[PDB]
Amino acid sequence: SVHIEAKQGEIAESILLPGDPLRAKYIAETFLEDVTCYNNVRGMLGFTGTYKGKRVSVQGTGMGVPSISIYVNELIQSYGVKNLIRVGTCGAIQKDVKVRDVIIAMTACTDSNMNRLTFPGFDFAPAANFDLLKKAYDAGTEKGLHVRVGNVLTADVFYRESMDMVKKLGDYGVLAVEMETTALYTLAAKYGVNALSVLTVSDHIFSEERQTTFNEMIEIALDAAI
Amino acid sequence: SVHIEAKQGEIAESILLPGDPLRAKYIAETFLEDVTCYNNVRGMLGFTGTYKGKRVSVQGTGMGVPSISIYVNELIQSYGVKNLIRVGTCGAIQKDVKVRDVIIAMTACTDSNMNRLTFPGFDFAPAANFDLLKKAYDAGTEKGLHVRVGNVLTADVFYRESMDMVKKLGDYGVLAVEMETTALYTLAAKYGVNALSVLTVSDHIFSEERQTTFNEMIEIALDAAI
Amino acid sequence: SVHIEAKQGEIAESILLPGDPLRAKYIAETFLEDVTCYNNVRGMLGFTGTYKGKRVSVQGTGMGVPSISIYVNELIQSYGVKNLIRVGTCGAIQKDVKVRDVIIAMTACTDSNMNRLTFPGFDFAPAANFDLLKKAYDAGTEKGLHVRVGNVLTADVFYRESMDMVKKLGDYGVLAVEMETTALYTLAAKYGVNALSVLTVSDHIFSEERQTTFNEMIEIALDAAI
Amino acid sequence: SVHIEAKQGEIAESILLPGDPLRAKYIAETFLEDVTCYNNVRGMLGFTGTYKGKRVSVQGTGMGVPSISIYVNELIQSYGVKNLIRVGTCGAIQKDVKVRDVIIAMTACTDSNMNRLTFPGFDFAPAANFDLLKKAYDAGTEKGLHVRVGNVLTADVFYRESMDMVKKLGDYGVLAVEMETTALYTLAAKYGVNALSVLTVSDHIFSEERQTTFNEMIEIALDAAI
Amino acid sequence: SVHIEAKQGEIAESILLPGDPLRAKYIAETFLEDVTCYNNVRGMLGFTGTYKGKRVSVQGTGMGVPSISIYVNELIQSYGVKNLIRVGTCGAIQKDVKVRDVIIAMTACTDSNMNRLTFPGFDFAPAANFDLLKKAYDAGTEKGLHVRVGNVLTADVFYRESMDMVKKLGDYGVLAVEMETTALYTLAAKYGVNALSVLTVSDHIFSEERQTTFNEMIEIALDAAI
Amino acid sequence: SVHIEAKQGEIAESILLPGDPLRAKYIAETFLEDVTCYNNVRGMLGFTGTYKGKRVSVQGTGMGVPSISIYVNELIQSYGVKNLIRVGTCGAIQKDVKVRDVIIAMTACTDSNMNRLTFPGFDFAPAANFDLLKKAYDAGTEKGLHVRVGNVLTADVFYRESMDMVKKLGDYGVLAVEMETTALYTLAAKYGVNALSVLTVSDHIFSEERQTTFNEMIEIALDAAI
Ligand SMILES: O=c1[nH]cnc2c1ncn2[C@@H]1O[C@H](CO)[C@@H](O)[C@H]1O
Ligand SMILES: O=c1[nH]cnc2c1ncn2[C@@H]1O[C@H](CO)[C@@H](O)[C@H]1O
Ligand SMILES: O=c1[nH]cnc2c1ncn2[C@@H]1O[C@H](CO)[C@@H](O)[C@H]1O
Ligand SMILES: O=c1[nH]cnc2c1ncn2[C@@H]1O[C@H](CO)[C@@H](O)[C@H]1O
Ligand SMILES: O=c1[nH]cnc2c1ncn2[C@@H]1O[C@H](CO)[C@@H](O)[C@H]1O
Ligand SMILES: O=c1[nH]cnc2c1ncn2[C@@H]1O[C@H](CO)[C@@H](O)[C@H]1O
Repeated sequence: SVHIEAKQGEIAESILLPGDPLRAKYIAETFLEDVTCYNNVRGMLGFTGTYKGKRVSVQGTGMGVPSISIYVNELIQSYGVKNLIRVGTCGAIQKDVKVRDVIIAMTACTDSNMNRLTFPGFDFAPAANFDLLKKAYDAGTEKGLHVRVGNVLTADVFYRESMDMVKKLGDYGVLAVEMETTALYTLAAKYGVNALSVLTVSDHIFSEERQTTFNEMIEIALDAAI
Repeated sequence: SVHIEAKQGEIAESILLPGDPLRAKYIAETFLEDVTCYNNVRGMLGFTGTYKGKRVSVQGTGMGVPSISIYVNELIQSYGVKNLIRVGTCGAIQKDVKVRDVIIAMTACTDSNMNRLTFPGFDFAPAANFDLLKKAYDAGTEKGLHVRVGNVLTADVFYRESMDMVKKLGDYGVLAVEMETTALYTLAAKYGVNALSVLTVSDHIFSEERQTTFNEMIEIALDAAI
Repeated sequence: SVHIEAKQGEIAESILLPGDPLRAKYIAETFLEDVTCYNNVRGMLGFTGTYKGKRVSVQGTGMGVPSISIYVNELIQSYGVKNLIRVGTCGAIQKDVKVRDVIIAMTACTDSNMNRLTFPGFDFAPAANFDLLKKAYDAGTEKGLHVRVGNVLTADVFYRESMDMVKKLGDYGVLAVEMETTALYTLAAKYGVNALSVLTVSDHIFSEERQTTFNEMIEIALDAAI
Repeated sequence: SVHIEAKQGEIAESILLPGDPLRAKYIAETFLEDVTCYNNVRGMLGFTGTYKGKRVSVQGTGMGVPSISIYVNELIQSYGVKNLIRVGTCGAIQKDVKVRDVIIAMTACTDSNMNRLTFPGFDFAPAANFDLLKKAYDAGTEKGLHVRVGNVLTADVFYRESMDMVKKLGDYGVLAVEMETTALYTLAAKYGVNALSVLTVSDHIFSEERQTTFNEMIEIALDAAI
Repeated sequence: SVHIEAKQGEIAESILLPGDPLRAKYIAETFLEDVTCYNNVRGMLGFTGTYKGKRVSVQGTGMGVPSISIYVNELIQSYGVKNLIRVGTCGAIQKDVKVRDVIIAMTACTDSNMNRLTFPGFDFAPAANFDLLKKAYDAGTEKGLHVRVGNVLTADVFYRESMDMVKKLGDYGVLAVEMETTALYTLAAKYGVNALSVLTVSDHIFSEERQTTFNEMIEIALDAAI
Repeated sequence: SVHIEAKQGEIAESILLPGDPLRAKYIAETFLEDVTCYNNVRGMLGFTGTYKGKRVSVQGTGMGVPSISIYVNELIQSYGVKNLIRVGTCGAIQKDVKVRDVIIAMTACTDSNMNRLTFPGFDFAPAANFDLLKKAYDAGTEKGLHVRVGNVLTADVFYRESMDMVKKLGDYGVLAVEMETTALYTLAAKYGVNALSVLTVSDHIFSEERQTTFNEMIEIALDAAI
């Protein structure tokens, strides 16, 4: 495809989607066997390997709705991918959420215009695939993680001049801020495929230090995949 | 409160919220013991009774975001209600969804302006309480119902001149159209209380005949309450 | 129709539209002869009777744009109604307006999205039928009422977190807040029929105690109907 | 003021507001006695004279919301004007409205952003002063004119690439298109003064030849002023 | 055309566009030879004459996007004009910009809705013709003027209740406020013709006294025309 | 900073900003001497070296407004960068623009919400620094390139379901589509620093094969930097 140099069939139907391509490399090296790297266009590493008998891929997305939308469109429409799990980080926007918690996004709020342009006059609420969500939740629960299922903010701006609206969203239960989920969930819905975002809380708004938790999370994402 | 003539303490902390006050009456008479009617202002019947040892209320909301918002604000802020489950009907906007299916709303899209006014520039995705959602899902699964967990449209207009956008939402996985969930979920989040919407599919967009299914659904809503 | 169980011909061409179905009952019992109740679906009472030799109906609408829009669409499109007068209450948003004043709405402002969706990019100003407005104004003047003709706010939210914009609207002459007029006026215009809203001021923003005034108002609404 | 070179006291409290400054000149010469020209800044002629014993002014506004807003702000805030009647032309957007009809605007729709910026999230419906409206209506009725009271469109664009929305507005009863009323009515309301627009229909969307009608209209505007 | 009474061929292909028709008269009398006045409709003077061997016109536009849009549409579509240079005034919204500076607008911000209606969901940035811009810049530089090339605000409201957003725009480098450029640049782009705005700073937001500078500016606009 | 691991002082005040970090590597290796790599966080390579006696940096930005906004905020606010030139690719949206043309963006249109959130109610037109623009234009002209100065679209979506609005923008002179310029220009303006985007046309909407042109373009960007 335009941004992925893989041959047809090289990408598995189940794929993990970290924002950082170096985390894709880490995931492939740490968890997968029989690995090949199918993409290095723009340095946006993608790999396919085997986890517990199943082929599974891992593809960096870059940061932000526009970047992830490119990769997700291509994965679905050019490579036939069916199950897409973002494995990311996020910033807590409530005191109740703690660093190293795992958040599974039911849905996402956004300051992006992407859905307003598609559905003029409407507020589109991008939703997770419930079956994947339940699998990941059950796996995280059995792994002994602190798992929170709820709402997140998909932000276009990392550096915002006023945080008043982010604080207000936190007062309405929005758990954390990240930069991809709206796009993943919307595009998966458009194409009738299955998506989920599983996030580790890295700080509060108001790698090695989270690597054990981060691995445990990758494990539940892989499981909800296989 | 302005629209509810109940004395303090007369409304239970767990409440079912049908749109039709005559369905509130039906639910109270059919399922509850030790019943009293605490409201008849505007004919918007509300009752409190006992179900399997637990006090539980049932309150008509009327139709539309503005109507349900009045009752939900008053229930939460004047009567201390903590768990609110809408028990409603909806119109399917996909062929895969069938009449008499039970839909549990994860989230809701809307053509209402209510959240745009609260969060200028943002798309707020109103989300269910996951713990209530899981309880209801598990109860419906064990009851042997066809339960679908997903996205719905909360519409301000029942009679729309063009259905193009409703069809488009259906193409993005939105299951059905109804007229309350955005408001319930948003206000419950605002006030830190727990909400869910459990809906029976009554037709396709494109009482007695659903009374057995409707009862089974009330049963799972009551259970997810007690 | 979907929400009205009347047979064809049972609803008169002129109809009064209180928000409260119990007020429809009061109006029918107090003012009309040869009365029959043609609807009890959702408890949303509707009656037809005779006032000074003319058949006239009275139909509760419920609260909010979405609720009244359902009934008004059905009345116009399924029952051939031609003259629709809302008889309601409102909350004053200026000191000059006094409790028990009668307001006849020329037009209405709104925080609803209903017209933005119909007329993207435009501000639609929903207007009263002038002939009905003049009749009601003249009747109220001759009855010796305090009648104010002007602008109102049709609100989706009764409970607003900030009243800054409501106060600002009051500074621009908007008289009172209510929850139906935009929809009535817009739909009547769409279908080429005649609408008016006549409101009693029940309080300030910043039944029996208004029953004499309320009756006098019903009287002018009936007159502007016959 | 910035755009009007009049001394304090030179402008009467009642003023007619044609869009064309040459029509201001015509009105002054044709109807007024004891006339002086108080402004020629930007050629935007303004005059004060006497009509039936009363001082009255007439001021060109130019075309469009931004132009009239300049003059109306200055007239109200710098010159203490209290009654402002636009006397203009318009283009019919319905077959029922005929050339040479006089339209008295109750309210106005718009494609301008001026009110969206003032009242974010709301649709502001700019309304006529009812007392002036009634006076003008009664005067036109007694003069034997075809007078229509209703809704108009205040357009920012005279030349629109698609007329679909203008046609749709006509289907919702909007009578004609012009380019000033929203601003006049909104600013008069802001400042607690009295405004009206009285328009002659000059063509259909889909001077001498209207001069008799145009005079008769000026006459009713002057009367509703004195 | 509707607002210009010129015969075909009477308007030159290059035209200067002051907002004030009396400035059009001044420009024609001061700079042009062999002059004729081709328009006095609505007092909106237009002239054609000869400058250094070339026919060139000058046409008042009035104030605001709607007014200039009328004239520019007619000039382009009815009279075949190809090069349009607004010669105007503006109010500085930064301390760095000084009275009597000449601003050449690269682009313009706006509070008008005109482009939102044309391009729903998008922010259209109206741009100058670079070739005209460079010519004018080089001419102003050689004339020894203080020339600033940058961004301006095209405002619908001259009198704004809060200046917070205007100040904020100044903090983002917007140089000055005026009332026409968005429309000129957008319409010229629509029709594939060449536009520029050249403005003299007349004051700060927070004729004779600028007549020497104003002439020098007209001179560079004429030059960028011939 | 959060996304750049450079020490203070390691990044030069003038910086080139390709979207592709592998192009940053190419630029550093091909054009610069005394090179060091100061960043590999997220694989988003950044280098500093020397070009014709001047220190200059080159930093990948990733794709889309949100990604470039992160890097540009950090470069300006944490590293004191003063001159920022994006060196990118774009897709032509007019037949007149040809593959391998160099476009220098005066301004940018967008479907992003980033500026609507910052300037509610306004259309912000993000503008290039004119001095940098002129330098680059003059350098490209002297190099013998086909240089076009004009408007571009900064898109959030690479894959759009309908191209109607993109085609319409092309009809209004917008030259090409890319995914960063609005953010670069807006943030540079916010912070009072100097930005430009210089783009090679890589295809039409409706590496080695452009490497000679691409180098020549890098050369003019470097020059407009030194
Ligand atoms: O506090 C945060 N705000 C925004 N995005 C965050 C935050 N924490 C983690 N991410 C995630 O990391 C990248 C940005 O650094 C984005 O991919 C975003 O999803
Ligand atoms: O097809 C439908 N469209 C809209 N609302 C519906 C539909 N089916 C059921 N409801 C529900 O019933 C009431 C309206 O009749 C509303 O309360 C809505 O939630
Ligand atoms: O102060 C008020 N705010 C909003 N609606 C009001 C107010 N006063 C009367 N109504 C009217 O009564 C119902 C809501 O209680 C709505 O039908 C509304 O039109
Ligand atoms: O058909 C029309 N469209 C728009 N404005 C009109 C029309 N007819 C009359 N006017 C009025 O005349 C000026 C514009 O020529 C404007 O002042 C407008 O109010
Ligand atoms: O400070 C200003 N604000 C708005 N417009 C201005 C300013 N200074 C000059 N103009 C220009 O003069 C007319 C309005 O008086 C408008 O044509 C506008 O472009
Ligand atoms: O046709 C195009 N559409 C959108 N972006 C493009 C196009 N051509 C080049 N780019 C540029 O390359 C990346 C996306 O592939 C983005 O950085 C964008 O600026």
